[PDB]
Amino acid sequence: VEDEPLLRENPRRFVVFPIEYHDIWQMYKKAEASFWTAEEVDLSKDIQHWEALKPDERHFISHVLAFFAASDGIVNENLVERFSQEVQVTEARCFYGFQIAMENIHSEMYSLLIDTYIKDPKEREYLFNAIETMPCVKKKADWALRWIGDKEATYGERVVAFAAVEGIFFSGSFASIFWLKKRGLMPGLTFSNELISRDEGLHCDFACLMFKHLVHKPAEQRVREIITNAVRIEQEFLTEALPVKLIGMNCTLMKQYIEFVADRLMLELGFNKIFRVENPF
Amino acid sequence: VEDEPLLRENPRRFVVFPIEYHDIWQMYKKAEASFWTAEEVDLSKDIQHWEALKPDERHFISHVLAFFAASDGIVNENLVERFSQEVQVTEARCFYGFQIAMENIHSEMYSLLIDTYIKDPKEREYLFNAIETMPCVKKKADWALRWIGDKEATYGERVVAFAAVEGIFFSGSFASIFWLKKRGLMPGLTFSNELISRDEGLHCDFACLMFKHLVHKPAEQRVREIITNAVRIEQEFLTEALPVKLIGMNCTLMKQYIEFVADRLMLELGFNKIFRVENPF
Ligand SMILES: [Fe+2]
Ligand SMILES: [Fe+2]
Ligand SMILES: [Fe+2]
Ligand SMILES: [Fe+2]
Repeated sequence: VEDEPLLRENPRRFVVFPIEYHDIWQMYKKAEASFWTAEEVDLSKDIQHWEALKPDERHFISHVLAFFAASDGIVNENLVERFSQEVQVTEARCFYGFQIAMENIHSEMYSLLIDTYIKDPKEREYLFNAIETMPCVKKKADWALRWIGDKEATYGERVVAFAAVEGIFFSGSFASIFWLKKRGLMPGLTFSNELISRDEGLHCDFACLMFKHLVHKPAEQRVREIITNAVRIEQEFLTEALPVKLIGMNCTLMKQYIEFVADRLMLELGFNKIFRVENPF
Repeated sequence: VEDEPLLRENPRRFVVFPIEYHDIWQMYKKAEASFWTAEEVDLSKDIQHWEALKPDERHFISHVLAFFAASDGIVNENLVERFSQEVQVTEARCFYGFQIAMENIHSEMYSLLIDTYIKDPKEREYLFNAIETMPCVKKKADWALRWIGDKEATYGERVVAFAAVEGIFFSGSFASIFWLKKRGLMPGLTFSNELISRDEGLHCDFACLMFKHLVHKPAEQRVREIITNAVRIEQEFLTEALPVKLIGMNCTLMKQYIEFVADRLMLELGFNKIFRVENPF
């Protein structure tokens, strides 16, 4: 780990200037400039829209929200107990410091959404504790938590795993909400989804930038394996556990979109595409 | 640690709602609402003011800035490797997530200040690495770093130590800059100092709130001891190592102010005042 510019001991770690890595610094500034709070999302005119929905459309959205409820918390857990601690480069710690704060805002946003659409407290506890109630989302959670507690996996494998969590595990639900936007529905849900997605894309690109700054990283086959496993888990979630059919989407094109996102991630990582499919949406 | 509501295992840790502690949550919202970036501080009209200063007034300010250069970094180091990891209460992790992001902005601000006033790169490296060059600030730094690596000290003693770092170690330099403001000087320096101080007061109050949520905490005598040791170190820094006389301040009243701040901290902690002196300024 001493030959790793990103992980090796750094005595100038506590001071910001002079900037050592301008690429990392610019990433941080883009994140900082993107700051927003949950309060900025108007949900007053949304309780009505939630009613104008079909029993299946509410069933879908509520389940997606169930996954998003703790997801950002899990990510922050990793960033606090791991990434932010391991990396010694000031610029990177700055990016991670902001990522943690934004993930907590994302976490609040999703809770606010659930709280706003599900008035019945009985249903609430069922969704809030989705990682302890809904087996479907329990799997995506365990996958992520495993990478947090895995003491064998190198930073290289781990940073790739969370890039998958924030890119691939978010992609399906993201696309679903953007579909609703086109259909003119839930302006509160789709608007927050636009701000959050802008952050995730940023969290993903940073993950790829950290990967590039790693000297000894996992082989391509291992990266394809991790990405591919996340792809399947994400497809199984949106074409089986919770079919996007419930909102008028083709379960086939959704699977293809997931792969398209996995391919973009691979390119960003500096590798060749895995699936070689176009973005259907 | 299992009987500590703040440190015990929490399965609902990843989700924000429902709010368990509204007192902690409100602290977080106050912090969130106080957000600001370094870019918002106009330093264009400051290079001129730095010139209209006396050789001693620049000597003082540059040394205070030397301490502030890494101080926020050290604080963030503790919050990341310790506090944020130990505490399992969602609301508290949210406050700490924001504290970390703001400390990094504070860190940038001070670097920007130094970079802006000291054009010569020779002087810069001497101040940026003050914890490795200036013995005077090296002592205040080691004191803080010790609390970070001390594996024996309980969270109770440690949270009290950093409340002292952010309250007592900041107080002297803070008062000095507010003195300059009265004297109409360095509008860039005094303006940032107002925003930063607003955050520190908030970081200090939160520290006291966490202390209150601790069941088994250090005895009062131990708290007085930690606070008192910080007081002395801070006075020795501003009446010996770097006399506030250099900017037209009475070294005696400054020592009294430090004690007045130590007393406010004690009250906030739920204990009696130690020095019982009025705020001179
Ligand atoms: Fe997020
Ligand atoms: Fe994220
Ligand atoms: Fe600070
Ligand atoms: Fe602070």
